[PDB]
Amino acid sequence: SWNSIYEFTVKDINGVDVSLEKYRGHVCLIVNVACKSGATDKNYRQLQEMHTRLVGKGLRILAFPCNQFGGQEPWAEAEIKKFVTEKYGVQFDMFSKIKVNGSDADDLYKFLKSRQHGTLTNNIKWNFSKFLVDRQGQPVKRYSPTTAPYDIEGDIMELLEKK
Repeated sequence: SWNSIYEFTVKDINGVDVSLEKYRGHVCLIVNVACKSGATDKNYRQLQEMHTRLVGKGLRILAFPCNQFGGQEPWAEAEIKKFVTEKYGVQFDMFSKIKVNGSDADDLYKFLKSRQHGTLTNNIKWNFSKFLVDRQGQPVKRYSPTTAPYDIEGDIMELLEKK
């Protein structure tokens, strides 16, 4: 019964309910994030740089805080928002904290994982895994946590050239 990301609603980091219909016709990069990890700086800085350069062409980065990996996203939303804006100047879209694995995972992630399977198992492996979603809301690629955002630029460019 699930067919595209536009059918799902999630709370943004300010506690407001957002239908992902907002993103219709744009290329989305969906990332589970954490503030207290050794990988935090590199992921956030590359994502913010790519956002600045590519938002005009249609890139929409969605960042979902998740505390399931080493307890590395413990803070409340206000504190997460303050941290990422002060440290990285994040201008892309931040969401409220969710689970990405288990039976209480957000429906969005249950959908993403169904459409783009993992290796050995479908669980998100660590902080900062990435899913790429095309201009029709279809998940088309999944990347490991250690895939740098810049390594996804070519795939993003390919989809940004599609109608």
